[PDB]
Amino acid sequence: SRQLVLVVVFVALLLDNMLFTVVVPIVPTFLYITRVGVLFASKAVMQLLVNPFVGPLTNRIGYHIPMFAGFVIMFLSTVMFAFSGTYTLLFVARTLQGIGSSFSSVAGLGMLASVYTDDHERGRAMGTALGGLALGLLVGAPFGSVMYEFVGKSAPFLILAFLALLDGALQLCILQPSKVSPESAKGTPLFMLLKDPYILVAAGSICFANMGVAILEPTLPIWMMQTMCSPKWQLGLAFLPASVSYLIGTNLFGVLANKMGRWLCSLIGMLVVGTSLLCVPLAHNIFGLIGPNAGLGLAIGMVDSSMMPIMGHLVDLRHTSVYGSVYAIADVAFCMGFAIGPSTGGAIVKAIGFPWLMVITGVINIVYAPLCYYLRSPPAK
Amino acid sequence: SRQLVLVVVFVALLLDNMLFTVVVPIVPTFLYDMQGTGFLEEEITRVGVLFASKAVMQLLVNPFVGPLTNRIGYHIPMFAGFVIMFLSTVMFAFSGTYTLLFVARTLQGIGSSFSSVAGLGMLASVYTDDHERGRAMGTALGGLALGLLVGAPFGSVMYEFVGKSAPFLILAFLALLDGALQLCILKGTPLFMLLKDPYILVAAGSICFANMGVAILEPTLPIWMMQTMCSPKWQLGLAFLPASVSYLIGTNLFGVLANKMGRWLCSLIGMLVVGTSLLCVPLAHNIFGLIGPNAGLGLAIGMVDSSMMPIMGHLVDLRHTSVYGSVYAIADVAFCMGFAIGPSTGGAIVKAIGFPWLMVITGVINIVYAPLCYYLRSPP
Ligand SMILES: COC(=O)[C@H]1[C@H]2C[C@@H]3c4[nH]c5cc(OC)ccc5c4CCN3C[C@H]2C[C@@H](OC(=O)c2cc(OC)c(OC)c(OC)c2)[C@@H]1OC
Repeated sequence: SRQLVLVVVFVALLLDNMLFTVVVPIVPTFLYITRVGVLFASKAVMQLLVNPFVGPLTNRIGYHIPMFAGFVIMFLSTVMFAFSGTYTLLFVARTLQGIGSSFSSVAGLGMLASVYTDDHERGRAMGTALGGLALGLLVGAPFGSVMYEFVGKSAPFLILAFLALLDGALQLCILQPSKVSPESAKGTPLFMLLKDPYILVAAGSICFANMGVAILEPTLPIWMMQTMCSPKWQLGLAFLPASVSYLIGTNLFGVLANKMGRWLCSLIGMLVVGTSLLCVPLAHNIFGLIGPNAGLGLAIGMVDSSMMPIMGHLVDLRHTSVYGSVYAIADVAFCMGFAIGPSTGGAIVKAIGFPWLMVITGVINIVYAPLCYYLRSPPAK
Repeated sequence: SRQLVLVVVFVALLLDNMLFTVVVPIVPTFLYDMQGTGFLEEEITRVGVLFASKAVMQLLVNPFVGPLTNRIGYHIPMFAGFVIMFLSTVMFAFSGTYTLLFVARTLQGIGSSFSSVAGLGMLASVYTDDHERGRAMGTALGGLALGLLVGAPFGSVMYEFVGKSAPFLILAFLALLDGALQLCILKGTPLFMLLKDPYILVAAGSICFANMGVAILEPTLPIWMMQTMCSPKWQLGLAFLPASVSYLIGTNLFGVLANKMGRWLCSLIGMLVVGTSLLCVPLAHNIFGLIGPNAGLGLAIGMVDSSMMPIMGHLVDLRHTSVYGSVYAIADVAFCMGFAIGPSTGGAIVKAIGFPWLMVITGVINIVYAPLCYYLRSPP
């Protein structure tokens, strides 16, 4: 094992989100705005479409085979990135990274849900898994930055590949993905899960918080150059507090959510993220963003740790104990924000403006915040 | 004398707040006295309409009090306040019928309006140094908070130990002491013009919606309390004690601290905390579960009251010509609106749907209105 498959998911999410973030400081320097924006969103769009095809499959194949597929797909994704020097290869490698990320994330979260049956222990495990994901997001970009600065471009991809082989050796050691074991219980269909307001409310809260982070992610530096006229070295330093607060919140609230009540934690988290998004566009220097960005990260960790086990609790309370479809919906809500963010952020900012855009983000978060009371006590079947 | 006028206005404001706070755990207890049976569902709407009468009459009487104060000075209008306060105090003690309580509430409202206007006018006229007026108004307004702290447990502690009429007799006797002291005694931008711009209307709406939580929690919390957890009759006054104590700590601390972090952020946080506290209030299964949500509601209401009053002052000073009671006059419209609309709609809501749905609606209203305080910052 119960605790044995926790490091396999921790390591698997650590490297996958490492490849997601390490690509940032190395790609646009090689090619030298809207043309590169579609490249960053290739992972989100393709992985969004492949998400509905991974959920229903898990009822018969199992979780081990998707995890091994995520390992191998990350292997090709890092090896192609290490050697690619053209857009036509970079887009294909990024799409492979996206599909591998979707496979590995869905399989890992499903395996974590299936391994732990107690509610509090499952919440703690999901908190530590999201902590590993936040740690990977924190360590990705500076790692590639220093590698491309002193050592070279292909070196970080090779190092991530070596770590990937080590992770795959771990998977072969513990999981043993050699046989197809179908789950005895037949999972509920994915379309029927969209007719349950509990799952829709939880997925909407997760998607709205992740959209609130993924909109501020790509368009913040453009506003920084347009208004503050700041040096380039602290562009990642501005978003560093968001990652650090994300890691701290997801590591600390995994035990606190059970005691404080999940619905109250989700409500307070979305209120905090709405207030932080409101307060972000009023800063006039880099020092004013450490507060609101840290609050945004803490609120996102609040919502994630509160509503990741709430999907499993709802599925156990109402439907059968097959966790693939609900967490597939959760991953879709996770990744549609990253699909919407970098492609359309510049267009929306040029159309309406950045402070207005954060106004709608905070307003929608605050207005949908009272809807989290519905999850206080979903009646059983 | 300077001390005499200050003590007169302080005891008058305290008496008004005490009479407001002392009827909360007495009216439902009497109406039950005529656990047990849940027959109060048929009378909840009448209980709310009795509470709304004072606010309705006060809202009707605020525009009128100005001309009489201008024509015939200030001391004569204040004398009517004490006598009507005496009549309301005696009538509340000797009341036995539902009809008489409405008359007592209406007289209490008219006396409160007359006493407030006359006392603040006399305090403004007596002190003319332009600097001690702030301290005098501060102590006069803090008398209301002290009376609010002392009044709520008083009514629910003297009813079951001494008698129903005893707190009303003591309040009337306290009012009578000022009569001997009161016996030995001796312009622009009207309110309807000030409410036109949206910066002041949003402020008044924010204050009214923040106080509407306690306004709706007054008439229906005791009935729900006896219906659902069967506590003895002397916990009802103590249950609202956290709602006052947390209000005092909130108003002091955030009057100290709000200007550093921003007035609009404090208002938004207070509105959100009001919404979450009202949402978490009806989930308690015992009296000990209410010290948390009530304390949070009091703290958030203190946040809103301490943060939005300076915003109203700056807004009224920036564009229009203000007087000493300009912020008081606009603020009094918000509290009167809230107290008039709260219980009357709340009783109908608890009759039509369940009691927790009323708190759900008020919390949702507070949460959706909390974004609208963003407009107040950097006014033109
Ligand atoms: C009845 O007592 C009041 O009516 C006062 C309070 C209203 C409300 C309240 N009622 C309760 C009754 C309870 O019994 C069960 C228990 C708890 C509460 C609470 C807790 C929360 N609480 C807050 C109190 C607010 C007070 O009003 C001001 O503080 C004020 C200050 C000013 O100076 C800045 C003004 O001028 C600008 C001004 O303009 C008119 C008003 C208000 O009137 C004086």
